[PDB]
Amino acid sequence: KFPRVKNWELGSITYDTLCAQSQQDGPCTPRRCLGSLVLPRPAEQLLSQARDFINQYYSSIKRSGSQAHEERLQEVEAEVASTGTYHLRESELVFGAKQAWRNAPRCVGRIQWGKLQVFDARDCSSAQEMFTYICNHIKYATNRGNLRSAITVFPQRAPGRGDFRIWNSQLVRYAGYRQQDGSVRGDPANVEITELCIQHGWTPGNGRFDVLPLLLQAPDEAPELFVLPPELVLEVPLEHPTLEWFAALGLRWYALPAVSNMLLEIGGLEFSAAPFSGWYMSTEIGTRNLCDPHRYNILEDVAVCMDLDTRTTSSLWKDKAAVEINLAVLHSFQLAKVTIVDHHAATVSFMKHLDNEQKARGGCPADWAWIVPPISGSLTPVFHQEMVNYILSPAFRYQPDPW
Amino acid sequence: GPKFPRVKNWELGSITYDTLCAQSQQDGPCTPRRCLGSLVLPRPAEQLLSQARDFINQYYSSIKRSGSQAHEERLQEVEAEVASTGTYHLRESELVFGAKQAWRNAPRCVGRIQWGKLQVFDARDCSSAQEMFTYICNHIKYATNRGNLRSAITVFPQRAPGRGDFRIWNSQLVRYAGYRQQDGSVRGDPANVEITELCIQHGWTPGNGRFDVLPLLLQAPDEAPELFVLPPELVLEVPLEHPTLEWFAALGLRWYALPAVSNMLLEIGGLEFSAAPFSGWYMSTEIGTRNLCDPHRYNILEDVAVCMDLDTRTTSSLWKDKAAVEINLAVLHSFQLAKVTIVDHHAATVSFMKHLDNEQKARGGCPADWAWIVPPISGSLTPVFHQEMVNYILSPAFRYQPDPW
Ligand code: HEM
Ligand code: HEM
Ligand SMILES: Cc1cc(N)nc(C[C@@H]2CNC[C@@H]2OCCN[C@H](C)Cc2cccc(F)c2)c1
Ligand SMILES: Cc1cc(N)nc(C[C@@H]2CNC[C@@H]2OCCN[C@H](C)Cc2cccc(F)c2)c1
Ligand SMILES: C[C@H](O)[C@H](O)[C@H]1CNc2nc(N)[nH]c(=O)c2N1
Ligand SMILES: C[C@H](O)[C@H](O)[C@H]1CNc2nc(N)[nH]c(=O)c2N1
Ligand SMILES: [Zn+2]
Repeated sequence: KFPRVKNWELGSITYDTLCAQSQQDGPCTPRRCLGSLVLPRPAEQLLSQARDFINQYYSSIKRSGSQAHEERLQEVEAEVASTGTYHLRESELVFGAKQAWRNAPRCVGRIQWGKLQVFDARDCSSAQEMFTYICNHIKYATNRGNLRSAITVFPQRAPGRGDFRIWNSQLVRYAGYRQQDGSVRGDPANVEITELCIQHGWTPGNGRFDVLPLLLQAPDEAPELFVLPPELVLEVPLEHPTLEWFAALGLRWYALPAVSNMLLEIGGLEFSAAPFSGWYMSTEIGTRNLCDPHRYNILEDVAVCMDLDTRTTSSLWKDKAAVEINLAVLHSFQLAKVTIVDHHAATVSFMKHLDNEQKARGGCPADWAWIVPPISGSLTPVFHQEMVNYILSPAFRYQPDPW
Repeated sequence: GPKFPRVKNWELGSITYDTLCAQSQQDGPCTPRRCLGSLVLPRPAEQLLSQARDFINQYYSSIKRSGSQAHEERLQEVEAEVASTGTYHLRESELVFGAKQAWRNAPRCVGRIQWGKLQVFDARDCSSAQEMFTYICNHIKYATNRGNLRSAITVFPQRAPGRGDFRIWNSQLVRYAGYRQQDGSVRGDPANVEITELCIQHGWTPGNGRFDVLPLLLQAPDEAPELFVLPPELVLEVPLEHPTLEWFAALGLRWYALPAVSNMLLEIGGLEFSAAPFSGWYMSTEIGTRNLCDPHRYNILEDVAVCMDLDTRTTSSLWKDKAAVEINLAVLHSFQLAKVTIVDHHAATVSFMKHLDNEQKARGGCPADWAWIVPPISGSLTPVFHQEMVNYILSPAFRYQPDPW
């Protein structure tokens, strides 16, 4: 019933009781574990998720069972019974957004969960207005390099009509331009979205780091194109503390990691556009973005610069260059005074979060394959920590590309 | 698509469906309410016979004789044996088959491209702790092959009803001692403090070093375990040095050549072999990263980074990452110099992807534990990191078993 959860470095043991409040099945069965898969394959129902949520909200502010709780539960019942849906009060939405972040099993950054600026954009009626809200968020979150976690919440889904959606997967991404020779200039992850921008009338650059425009979509309307003003997009040239030639690679990255394609579910309501941002953990940039073979794939170039023996795997030229590249990212961000966190500091803060959550809630849903960093896994303490993974609501969900 | 798990490689974009998981006859620890995939330990005639039948069917499938006279007669022979003794016995070739099948089925092993090349030593005649010793010594000699390592397994007698187990108390055939100091600290391998204490209790005169080879504690049925020292000429070791960092040799680090697991149960057709030590060769990260850098093992990261003169006072200098890479290279280099078979984590993972394709063709899937397959440094630098994996239990299997004390 209650899983035993052991840390193998320290020999300590906890029991997860939080998992009993999961209401939403994941992909594993007793016959086989699918825990490493990236994606998953009435009024009574909305009402009960709404009650549960309101219960969570009044509990959080310590007024469980009180007057304001009783009447707010009746407001929800009255609204759903009449309209098939209801609406959140702002402070509720703020609570839900933080709770969704808290509950996110793939997030190593959850120590910060209680510190989230929530912009309410549910009074948005157009893509123009979405653009304005998005520019505000970017300006806020960036704060001249002193990054600040934020979320902007656009209008919820409604049974009648199409969704508010942001087509881009992050507010800030680099174009990927397919070439005659089947090569890719820029970021291979963004070939499709680059091609869509072109198709909706963007004139493209030809660089390797062309900040993409936003395609924003109000209900049942074609998406519209909006060019981010280059002054709002904070970027960081990559140089390396000791390697002089590294800067001549002309590599760079943008400061603001801002997911724009995930759905935010609260009390059974669904927010199809709810972009959120915090700050990067360096391995995301240094290892995945620059070194993955299906991204910028720079490992070989770098190793050759460092004059390593590229001919054989056993010289560990890949591991050596991977580290220098991560070092360059950290150094460059620290130099440009932009918030960044290395994977040692992040995973250490995660362990503490585990401990806080154990005391507060009786556990913490966590996805081991995503929490453990993509280089130096076992050098981090999360590696030696068993984790229980399950779905709590409020939640972020992955959603289908709108096209 | 199909009603079976869809499996995606995110680097290449390729998709497969695992149909093999349908063959799984034992539940793991996951439910739809929660994934317990990252836990290291998760926890009569009728039951036996049906597991036996299934194994015999496996055996006849693999020789292409499903449905044949010999197949049905063997089945009939297995039921008659269980009808009259409550147990049964494998033919020699059935043991060879099931041993290899258990290795093939091991979700946590990245070395499985080799599954077909296993030397199976049949030791089911073994009848004393002294004879266990001889068998183990022969396995170690054969497997080590002066550095040209060869995969092998030695199978001692199976569990019997009311009769005690053959057991090897050591978790591996070669491990280093860990001595508890009056400092509180440990000299040697902290992983082995308990088994060390047990050896001294059963009469071992202990050493004083960081790399003292442990004696074997071997247990024949219903006897207390007996103590056996491996003659040093038998235990091949590799002194550690770095290709370019000249002072590394001066650290006096070393490791042994033969990774030989000895505490695992081998289950075949409901039969349980409590003592069937098996051995292969190392993947370099097991030594360079886990045994040498785990905080709860030798923990040498800081010492090495001090030698390398890194800034150990801040996390963002990536001093841990840099030292770990040099240690790992030291391991590879020293094994290659000494001409002892080793494989780096890149070659290993490349070859496992090749094994995945092979098994897809052969059996329609491959049970694999992503958290264990991905190496403990440089994860996403290896192709397995980008490969979804389905984990499930097939039989024949190796199981972990509770320490016999
Ligand atoms: C404050 C600094 C933060 C750090 C260092 C951080 C760190 C990370 C990392 C490393 C991942 C996995 C990244 C990947 O490989 O794709 C992740 C995932 C995630 N984080 Fe955070 N996070 C932060 C803030 C936030 C905030 C503000 C939110 C939302 C309010 C959030 C919600 C999520 C969610 C929903 C995922 C899963 C995304 C997916 O499945 O693609 N995190 N985080
Ligand atoms: C041929 C060279 C081999 C290589 C490179 C190799 C590699 C590995 C590695 C790296 C692990 C994970 C070890 C750990 O982190 O503790 C492992 C686990 C395992 N391997 Fe192999 N292997 C080889 C041969 C064998 C053989 C001959 C067998 C048995 C017939 C075997 C069966 C297993 C089993 C049962 C596990 C799981 C152990 C556990 O749960 O503690 N492998 N293998
Ligand atoms: C198909 C698919 C499914 C899924 N669940 N996630 C993804 C996103 C895939 C998963 N790894 C890479 C890609 O996204 C990049 C998202 N990473 C952001 C930057 C994380 C982050 C970091 C710091 C602060 C934040 F707010 C968010 C894709
Ligand atoms: C409690 C527990 C459970 C479990 N399943 N394994 C262990 C053993 C823990 C799990 N990782 C570290 C420790 O084992 C060392 C096993 N490693 C050997 C050397 C693997 C190996 C490699 C090459 C060839 C082989 F034949 C075997 C402990
Ligand atoms: C196949 C595998 O599940 C996939 O590559 C995952 C592994 N772990 C990860 N962990 C993080 N943080 N981000 C990722 O994208 C991934 N990718
Ligand atoms: C908690 C976690 O499951 C545990 O530390 C695992 C992770 N992956 C591993 N992978 C291998 N190959 N060996 C191990 O011992 C471990 N330890
Ligand atoms: Zn699972």
